[PDB]
Amino acid sequence: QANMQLQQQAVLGLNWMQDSGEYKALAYQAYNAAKVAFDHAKVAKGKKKAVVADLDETMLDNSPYAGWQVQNNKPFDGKDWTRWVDARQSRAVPGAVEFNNYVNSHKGKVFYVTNRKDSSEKAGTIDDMKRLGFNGVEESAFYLKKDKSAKAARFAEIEKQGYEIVLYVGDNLDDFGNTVYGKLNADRRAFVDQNQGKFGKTFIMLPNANYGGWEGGLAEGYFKKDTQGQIKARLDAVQAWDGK
Amino acid sequence: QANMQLQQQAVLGLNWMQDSGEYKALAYQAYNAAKVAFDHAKVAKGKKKAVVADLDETMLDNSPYAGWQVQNNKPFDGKDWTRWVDARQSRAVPGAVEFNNYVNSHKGKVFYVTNRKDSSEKAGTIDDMKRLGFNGVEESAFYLKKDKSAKAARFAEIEKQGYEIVLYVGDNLDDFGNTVYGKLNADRRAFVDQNQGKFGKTFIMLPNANYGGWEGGLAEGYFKKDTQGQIKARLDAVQAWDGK
Ligand SMILES: [Mg+2]
Ligand SMILES: [Mg+2]
Repeated sequence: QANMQLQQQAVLGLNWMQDSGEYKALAYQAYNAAKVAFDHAKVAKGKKKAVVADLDETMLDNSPYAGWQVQNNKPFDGKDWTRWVDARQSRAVPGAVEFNNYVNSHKGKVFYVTNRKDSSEKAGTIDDMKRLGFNGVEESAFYLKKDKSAKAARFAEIEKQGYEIVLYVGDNLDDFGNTVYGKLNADRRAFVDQNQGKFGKTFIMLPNANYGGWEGGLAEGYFKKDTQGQIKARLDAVQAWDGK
Repeated sequence: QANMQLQQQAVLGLNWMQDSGEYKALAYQAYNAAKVAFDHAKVAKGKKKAVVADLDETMLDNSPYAGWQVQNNKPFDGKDWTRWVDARQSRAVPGAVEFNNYVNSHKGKVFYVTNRKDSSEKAGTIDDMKRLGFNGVEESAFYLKKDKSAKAARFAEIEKQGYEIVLYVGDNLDDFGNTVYGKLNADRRAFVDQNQGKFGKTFIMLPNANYGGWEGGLAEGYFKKDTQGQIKARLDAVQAWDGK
């Protein structure tokens, strides 16, 4: 079964994210850099400091859902995801709560720009964030997904309210704008090169070895491929020594 | 074959490290934070600024060796590794060369504290670093492995020469000292919590989802286990949602 082969390929990275001190250190590193950036951030007169944050694998830890997929040879499925969200068992990414709370209590506002669904996933999301200790989780802080997954229009909506976004936090390049949304990894790496100086300053990265736009970035129409095609795409993407 | 099962479990993380812009951004983020830390670093009178750096998966990219293991269902093997090192095809971790060169040209010195072997792996290592554009790769910059893999004694040797180490760079917690060398992941995460404020300041982290002390940290005597035991240890480490 290709589905088992697909989820087994995620095991080592899942162990790293769930179990390693190294992952935790990377999360602390990101949020420590984020505080410094925020502290230094200069905003135009008349504007207020905004911080834009992704949720999944940035502030909220959904790794147990991935663990359930590994244990049950399951592809990603929307109804399964909703059930996870409603299960209200999300954990916090290390450092995220303290950073969020720091911003909101020091002349800033964190906005949660997230592709959790506004219709069916808002309630579980807000419940979890409250439980985990995130302050300022009132309804208006969230820009949840309606139809589109691209985020720039939501960022623009925030700027319309007289905020200047000083920082973007995420685990996916698409958490920083639309430049490479739906693009292959060559283009995505190019964007990173073009913006090298922004990382750990304006664009704050969290690690995610399990899923993301980089996964779709492995091949044209990757997400339209069947499990075998995705497996083939992954294997074809491997850069290998000739052993000589 | 358990060996195939062992290497297939690394595929998704390998795709992420080799192909994603996200990995590249994390590397730039680390080295950008490192420059800031270095710039701000205050050293006691009479001392010179030292930066201590790991090589493998910190400054040097050995991912093609991992790709060769995946393609050939191979465990890690020392002679295979030496052959890789001598192949002189190492790549540079994004941002590492520029950071190294910045330090060495701004009143500092990068020392390479590495478990590449002083006897058999020095030549390939220095050749690659020269080719990749690292400055200051004279013999005395390297503290390569003799017998012991623990690094603190080498850090101490650097401090004996009248350097103060302002920064440590690595992908493994053991790149920061001996506190959790050979320890399980619970202890390793505890160290990270105890030192939360140092990450992205004094301790600079690079991502490695493929291997490390976190892998040994999955179970008591993990590295003494046969391939199946390591597979079992990995699977047992999975934290999973109950699906309800
Ligand atoms: Mg995310
Ligand atoms: Mg290393």
